[PDB]
Amino acid sequence: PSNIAGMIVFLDPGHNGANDASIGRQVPTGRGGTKNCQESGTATDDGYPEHSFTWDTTLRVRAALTALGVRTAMSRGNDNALGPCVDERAAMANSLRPHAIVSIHADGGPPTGRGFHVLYSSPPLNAAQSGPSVQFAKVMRDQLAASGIPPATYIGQGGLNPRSDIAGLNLAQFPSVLVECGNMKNPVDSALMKSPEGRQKYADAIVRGIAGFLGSQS
Ligand SMILES: [Zn+2]
Repeated sequence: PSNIAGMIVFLDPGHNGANDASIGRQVPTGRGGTKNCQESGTATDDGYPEHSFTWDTTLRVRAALTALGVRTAMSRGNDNALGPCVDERAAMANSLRPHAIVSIHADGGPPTGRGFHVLYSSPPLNAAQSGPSVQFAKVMRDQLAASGIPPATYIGQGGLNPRSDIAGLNLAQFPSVLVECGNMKNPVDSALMKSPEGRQKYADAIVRGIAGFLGSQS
């Protein structure tokens, strides 16, 4: 898509490369409650961690966006130390007033279920959540599915998953979606996630979703 160079994308590779006791501290959810600052994240049965999958996949997304002239910033800068709380990741995104926010995750579900789901804030708390973020979720879902990655068989509908319990989505004031790429407990998704080429496969599809949404906003 044209007229996307110079637009701003905030990238959030879920979880931290290391955790301490401060991840249990309570932070606001955006709907009047609190939850833990951070969670360790899930892992494959044999211990490949979500935080490394999201980190490396996000680096691949960033490189492709840079090649398109798209500005990026990331919520964390390594995969071996503490990272920001879930409310802080939303605050970092909001401080940038970006055109798009993508948080990248991997899920833990029943081992026979595989595929992606795209989460978005619902019920919406502001205009970005009510309109553009819903459109972004659909474009992202379409591009993941067009890439041959099946929509999740075990949660959501057709790969879309309206959610009220994600602090980073609730607190965003700019277009924002969270991509659960697959189920780390499933043999196919875990094998893809453990491979550099599989992580590139997820990244390429996410980039198509981002670029398609950015182009639609122009
Ligand atoms: Zn996660």
